[PDB]
Amino acid sequence: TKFYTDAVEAVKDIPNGATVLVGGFGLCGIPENLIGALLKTGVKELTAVSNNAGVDNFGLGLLLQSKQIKRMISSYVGENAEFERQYLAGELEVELTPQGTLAERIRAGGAGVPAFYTSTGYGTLVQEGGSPIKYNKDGSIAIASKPREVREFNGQHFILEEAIRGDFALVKAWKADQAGNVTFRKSARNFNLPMCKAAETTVVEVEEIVDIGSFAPEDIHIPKIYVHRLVKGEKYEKRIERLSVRKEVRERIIKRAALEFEDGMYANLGIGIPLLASNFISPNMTVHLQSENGILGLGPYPLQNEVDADLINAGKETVTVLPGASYFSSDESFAMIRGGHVNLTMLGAMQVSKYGDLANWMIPGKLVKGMGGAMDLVSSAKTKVVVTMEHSAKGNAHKIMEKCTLPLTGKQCVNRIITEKAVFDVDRKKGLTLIELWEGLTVDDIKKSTGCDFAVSPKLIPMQQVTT
Amino acid sequence: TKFYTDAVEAVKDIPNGATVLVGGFGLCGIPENLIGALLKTGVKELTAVSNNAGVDNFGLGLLLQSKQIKRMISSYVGENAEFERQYLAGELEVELTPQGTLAERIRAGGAGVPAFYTSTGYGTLVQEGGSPIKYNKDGSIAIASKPREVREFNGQHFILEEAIRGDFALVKAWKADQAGNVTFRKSARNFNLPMCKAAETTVVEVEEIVDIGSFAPEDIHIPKIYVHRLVKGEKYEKRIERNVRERIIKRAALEFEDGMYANLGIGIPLLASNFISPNMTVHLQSENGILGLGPYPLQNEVDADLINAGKETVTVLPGASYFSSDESFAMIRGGHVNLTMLGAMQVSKYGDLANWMIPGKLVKGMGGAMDLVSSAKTKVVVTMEHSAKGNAHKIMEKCTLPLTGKQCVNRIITEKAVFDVDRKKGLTLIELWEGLTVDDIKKSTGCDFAVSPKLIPMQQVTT
Amino acid sequence: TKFYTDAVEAVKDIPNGATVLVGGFGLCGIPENLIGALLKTGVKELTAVSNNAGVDNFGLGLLLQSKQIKRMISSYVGENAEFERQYLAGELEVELTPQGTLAERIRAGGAGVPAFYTSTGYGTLVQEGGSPIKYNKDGSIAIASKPREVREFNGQHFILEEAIRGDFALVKAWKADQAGNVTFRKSARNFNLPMCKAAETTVVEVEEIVDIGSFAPEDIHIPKIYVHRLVKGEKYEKRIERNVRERIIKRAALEFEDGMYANLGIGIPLLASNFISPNMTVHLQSENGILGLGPYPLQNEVDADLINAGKETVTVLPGASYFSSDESFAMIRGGHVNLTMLGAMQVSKYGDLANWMIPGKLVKGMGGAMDLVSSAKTKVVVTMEHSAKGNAHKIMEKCTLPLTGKQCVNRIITEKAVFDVDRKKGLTLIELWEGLTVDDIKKSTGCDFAVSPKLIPMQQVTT
Amino acid sequence: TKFYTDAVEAVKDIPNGATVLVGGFGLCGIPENLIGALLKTGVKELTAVSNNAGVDNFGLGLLLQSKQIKRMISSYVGENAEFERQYLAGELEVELTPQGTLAERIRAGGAGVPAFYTSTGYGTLVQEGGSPIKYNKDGSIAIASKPREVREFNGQHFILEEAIRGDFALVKAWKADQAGNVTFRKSARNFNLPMCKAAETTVVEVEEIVDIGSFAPEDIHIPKIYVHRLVKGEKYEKRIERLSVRKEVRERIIKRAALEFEDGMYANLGIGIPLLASNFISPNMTVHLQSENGILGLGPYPLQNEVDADLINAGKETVTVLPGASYFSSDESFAMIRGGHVNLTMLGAMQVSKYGDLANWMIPGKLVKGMGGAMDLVSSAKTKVVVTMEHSAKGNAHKIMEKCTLPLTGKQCVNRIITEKAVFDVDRKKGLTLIELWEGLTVDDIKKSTGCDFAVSPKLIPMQQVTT
Ligand SMILES: [K+]
Ligand SMILES: [K+]
Ligand SMILES: [K+]
Ligand SMILES: [K+]
Ligand SMILES: [K+]
Ligand SMILES: [K+]
Ligand SMILES: [K+]
Ligand SMILES: [K+]
Repeated sequence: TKFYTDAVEAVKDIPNGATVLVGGFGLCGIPENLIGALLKTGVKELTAVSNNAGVDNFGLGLLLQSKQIKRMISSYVGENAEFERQYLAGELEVELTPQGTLAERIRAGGAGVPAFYTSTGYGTLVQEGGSPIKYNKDGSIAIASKPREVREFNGQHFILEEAIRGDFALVKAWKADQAGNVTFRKSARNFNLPMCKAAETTVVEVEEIVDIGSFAPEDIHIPKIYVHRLVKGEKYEKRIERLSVRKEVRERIIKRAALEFEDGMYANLGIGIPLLASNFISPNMTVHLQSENGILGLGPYPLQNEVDADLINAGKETVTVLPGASYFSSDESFAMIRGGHVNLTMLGAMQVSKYGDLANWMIPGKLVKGMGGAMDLVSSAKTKVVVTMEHSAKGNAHKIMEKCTLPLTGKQCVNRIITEKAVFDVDRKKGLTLIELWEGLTVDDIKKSTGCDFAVSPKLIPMQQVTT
Repeated sequence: TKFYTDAVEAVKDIPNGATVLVGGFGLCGIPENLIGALLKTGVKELTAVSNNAGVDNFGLGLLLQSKQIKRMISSYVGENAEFERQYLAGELEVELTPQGTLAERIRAGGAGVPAFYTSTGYGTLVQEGGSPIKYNKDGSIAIASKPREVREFNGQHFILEEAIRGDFALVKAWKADQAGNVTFRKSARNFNLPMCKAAETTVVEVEEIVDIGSFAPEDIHIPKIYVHRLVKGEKYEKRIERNVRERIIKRAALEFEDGMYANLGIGIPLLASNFISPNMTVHLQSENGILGLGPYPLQNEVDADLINAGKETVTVLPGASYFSSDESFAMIRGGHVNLTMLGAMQVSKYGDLANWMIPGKLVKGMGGAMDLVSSAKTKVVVTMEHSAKGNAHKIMEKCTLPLTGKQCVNRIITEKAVFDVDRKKGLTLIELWEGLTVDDIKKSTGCDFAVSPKLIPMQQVTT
Repeated sequence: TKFYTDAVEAVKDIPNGATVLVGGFGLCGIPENLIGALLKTGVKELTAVSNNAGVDNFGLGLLLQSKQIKRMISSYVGENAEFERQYLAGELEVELTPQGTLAERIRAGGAGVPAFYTSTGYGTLVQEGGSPIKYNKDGSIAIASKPREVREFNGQHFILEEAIRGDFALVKAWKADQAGNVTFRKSARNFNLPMCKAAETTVVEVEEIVDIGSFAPEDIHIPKIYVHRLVKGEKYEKRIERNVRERIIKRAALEFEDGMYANLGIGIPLLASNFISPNMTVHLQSENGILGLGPYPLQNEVDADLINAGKETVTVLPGASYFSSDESFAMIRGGHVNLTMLGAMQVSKYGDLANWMIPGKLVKGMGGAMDLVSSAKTKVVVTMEHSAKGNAHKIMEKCTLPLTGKQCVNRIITEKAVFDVDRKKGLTLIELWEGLTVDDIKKSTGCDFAVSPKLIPMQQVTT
Repeated sequence: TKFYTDAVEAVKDIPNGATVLVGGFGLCGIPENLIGALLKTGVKELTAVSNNAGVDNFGLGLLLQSKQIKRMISSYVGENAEFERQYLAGELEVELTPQGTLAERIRAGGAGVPAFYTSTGYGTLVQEGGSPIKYNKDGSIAIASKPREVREFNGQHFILEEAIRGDFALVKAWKADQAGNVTFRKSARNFNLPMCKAAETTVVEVEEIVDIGSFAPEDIHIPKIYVHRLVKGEKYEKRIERLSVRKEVRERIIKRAALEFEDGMYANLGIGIPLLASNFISPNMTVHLQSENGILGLGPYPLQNEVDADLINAGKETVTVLPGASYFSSDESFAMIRGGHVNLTMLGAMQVSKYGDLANWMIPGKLVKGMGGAMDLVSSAKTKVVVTMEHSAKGNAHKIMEKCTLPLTGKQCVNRIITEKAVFDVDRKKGLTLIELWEGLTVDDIKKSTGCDFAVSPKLIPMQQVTT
């Protein structure tokens, strides 16, 4: 490891057009100083592999404002209006990439694996091609993503994804010892860790440089072999994007969703209703929440004094962890998710099809912020996928239908749908089975609000509500 | 995580014929209590996915002694007499898999990746198939290994390897907290960590159970989500398993550069590290999961959890790190090690290497050799006596012995010559031992070679 | 073979949604009676595997008019207005497949081969997938084509293509004997022959039923084992469907050599053959299954069974031969044609070729173009106007239009220059039109090129 | 096409070590003159791709006698003792290659297909590797064949086979016109036709050169484009290897096998019992016999005056064809066979396993003549495979057993077994079902003579015998 006292010296040789991996999940674990140094070098036309787009004037957003980015390879790019502006205007290319796939392709790029198979994205625009990479002024697609090959292994379809390697990686870490070994703090690890292994030149900025021997050898997150350039960050804002702090019909969906929890369960809860449901978990029930940004053991929102920019949930809100929690990298988080280790994935949806296809990441020409980890979260047949959503849309437009009309997040991946009117079990071959019916409504009422048929359980019961 | 007080209770339901992942590298990080428990359950016909075969009466060797293993899927199986006997007798199936490949296949198995590509094994028997997995009584072949598909990416050939999942994993770890999070000690991590993620039921034995909160969350090596069953092991044995050449060693010693990351094979390469100048910093990587190897320990510092890839007890230097086997081989396959220096039986004109299989009915396996030479980015230097016993050539047009890799060697150092190797141009003699002539080299080399116009007498480290 | 007297009876059991192979190239060798019978049965939602789309109200076009086709799997679909309308409107699925690939996939489908490799389509949209198979009402894409795997053999890239089998095949043939052996006439053989082997139920319509023994056993093109149902067609329409440039033609004419086998594309290459010396023997291969193309026929010699690849009625010369489409493309893919000369929209520096798709929502298909340039052994010469309308470059660093093949062009002849193309070195200007200078060429060429030290004024055939 | 008046001039440039495709099936369609010319050139160390080994001093055998062949790629090499001598002595390398695979690999080598999949050989030493290519003096294996990759398509396993191309092809044909177009006579076509397309230089010898226009364009078997060198053969012996001519317990198996025929059936009958069974076909029943050397419509053995060396069956016996017969090449014959167009394949076997594995091509260190087309003939799930064999071996050693002990011809490919004691239907999952029992024997008698269990049909009947 070569140590630098000036961030600009560490990045002055990045060529225009370089592919640069940039660490961070939201504004958590972003290489603020290295990004600031790129602003000064003015290097242009970068292909930035960055999970997110920071926010308008922060993180990658700074490089978007300066128009230094030609293309982004990212999983979720919401909360950055300049990003959206450039994207929709055709000034910026964006490959929306499933978060787990992004993490695993980056890992592959550091691990000598040129390609690998994953079921994430199978049956979606990622596999099929046609995801917009570049738009035309008029909202038409100028460059569309290319299809990924599909191959069946063990009776299931997977798509072939290729390694991502960068010319440089700009990585944020917590401490480096004097030998260049590096550790990451809490959830700020995320993509920084695998990105440190996947670029010709890795540049790491750290908050503190400590003596060699400061780390237990077993607990060096990133061995020095991967750290080519190291700079101590001149300053850190650690901007908190979303401050969530606890004190000291939708409710119907939430209270029924809360009954999906079981003791000892590992769950990943999407923003909104699913997460709100966790609030009703029995104190006598232990549920471990997994956060795809690399945390196992999410706790409640922080009391004001527990707020920590390095600890946020997947919805980018400041959070806390419970005793016995663990942090891990993004590639590990998605290995955990794709490998079906999480027992329950509960998320909102725009549409669900009769056999369980899910649409919850894109509305053509309206909502184009990426799928985040959604495609990975529903990719495992081992993980129960529960969709929680209002039964119908605007004009009582159907949301549960024969076939989704919006881009799919996954095919035949939903196992249960909970709405304010019904709970349906979903079978990928037999379809829907109404198993709970809100009191007051009739099976015929559900028929009227559902765009496909469904079997009625012979043991159909009144819809349950958590008692807490 | 479900805690158990009796190891047998934790493994009593393993089915006969189950595929069981068993952690450990050599005798380092082996689940000795879980293995002892299988001896009690008597489960049979196991397909043991285990990097090595323990030793005769220890580690996996206990299950071979009790004939509870039908097949081993391993990378190196030396140092086990009963294993040899059963394999030669046709009583045991042995499927050799490169060590990095084994690690990555297991990791894939817990990561939702059914298959992936690797350079490791391309151009060898791993890709070709055909290795004797099982013999019949008459010594004929009963089962041969299967080939792997080949596909090119960015100009290079890779082979497709598939995920390994087991029905069970028997994992050894250091500590578990009361929530079931687990950590591994020193180099005992190796395969235990990825194996914990790749089986339907993971059973972990630990040396100590600690309070929740004992670990920094950042430093939990295996989060509890992967730990299904946990037992504190009842007994831990801490078993410890363990001039021509001089000229080669002293020339090999000159391959080191300051700040270099190197992986040195057993034998001459490792001996060469003894000549590194105290003024030069070289970080030695060990494929079983260590970066920063130091000298052998004084006897009172021997630590069963810290061995090098040759299973020798070792020490580490300041700033060393430990990591799992899948990470170690991601490090190696990714070209992060600058120099891989190893011995060889033969090297071909364009750099094919044969260094893992001496013909004979017995197999020991390739260990990490195929991975170590798999990257175009890592300089591979072979250090070997120039010619074989009898004087047959070791450097030739094409190897006749099983390949470890194709066009993977960049330099050959013998006691007679140093050759640079180029996969397209072949050999260039760049150094020549005093007293020998280019013609002497020609006579003892089985292929042509260019003579560098800057050919110098062979160098020798001053240390 | 079961004989039928009513075509409807022979096809009444085709299931809705069936995949039906339909013979014919253009209107040559189409099962017009079987198609007329499907109009009567009303079977719907067919996946028609048909090289072409007939014309508006004939051949496959009848089934498009009646909306009985859900998807076409074809290689070229021009000259059909209703096809265009349905495709653009999103009422029809169109899956373009290279013509040689279509033939080989069908042959595989009857030969027990589930998949095989071909150079054809490597590096194009065929390999990449992404072509619009079906549009939605708003003009957005409903279905896109799937990619094909790529694998290297002996240094070259190929793609994996899978067998095509149908539930039924509607085959047109010339004669059947009373045993059900069948023969095909002239170029009407094309896809009929392999399609007869690739469906669960083959239905063949013939022009004449002859006595057993009418054929020499050696000369039965399709043995009866492949003919499940046979009907004599009731009606056969014998429908017949059908200076800058001069300088290019006269220079292209100089690419011919005595004894050469060439395949000449529609347009300039074919026109160049008019300048072949009566003293030179050139055998023109037609991809629809002919070797030995002759001049266009006088009107009273027009024969609906004999057309060239551009669907022009043609004649053949003495010693000509006919063969099926799978054989024709085995001939082409195998490099047996010495010269393939065709037009192009763009050619890249190292010889990538774009010549089959003009962007626009409409698709016509690649026909046999991708196969024709698929062999390293066949010399591929592009004859094209040097620059595009507007003066944009046609020869450039990289094509911007869809590729027909990568690094497949060996020579480019324009009205300004002749370039040799090498896939590694790029372009070499070897001939230069009178009055133009190397700088004029540089200004109208989008990439650099070497200038041959033997550059001569551009040659022109004397004929 | 370049015409030569001297065969030696046509082949004088074949280099030592060349791979030479040599046409012919048995002594039918062999390039006698070109082989004679190679004897004079003395070219050595050839890799001869030749379906068979001719006979001791004829066909390829001439080149084996002269020791000009280093390796043979062949499907059946019986009837040549010098061949066997060299093979067993380690003086000759031999890749035993399934006949259909050989034909299809040669076709691929001429058709631009580098590799393709086939189920022929799946589950055998061809797929697994280990077929002896070169022996050691002591009968041990010195060079073993390498495995072929396996891949599943549409629920079935196939193995990847690569194209075969030669430096030269020595092809025998019937006539050539003056332009070089070529035709083949009767069954002498076989491998000559595809071999003509799969070599850098094709050399064809013909019996007669005729005028251009002699052939109907539609009936040119091999267009001139494939014929690089053409010589009119100086002389032709057309040696008949096996003269079979008709005049003017085993019988039990034969008479029961004869009941497997159905009207309109296409069948391929192996040598011995199956072929003898065809003799009992009802004159009122039309059965089309397919010959894998390229004939459809086999008839009886020839009357003496009908004997024709160009027309032999797969067992190399002189034969006749019935009206409406057709001839075709070896690659087409095996496309017909592998594509399941033949309805019934009936052949002898050494062993059959409980689930239908068949062993009928090799006895290690005893019978090593190759599989001929056996592996292809049982490769199609569409073709009914009926094994006809004596129930038990020598010491009442079992032939029908749990698992074959001899090298397999195919796995789970047999559908019915007919012996002199029983008829078993075979199901690849449920095993054997005794459906006919010879009178006099009891189910227990069968149990004693069968090495595996079997269900007894509830409708078990006395074994039938054809009444003719
Ligand atoms: K699921
Ligand atoms: K799914
Ligand atoms: K290297
Ligand atoms: K290599
Ligand atoms: K070419
Ligand atoms: K090419
Ligand atoms: K069968
Ligand atoms: K089978």
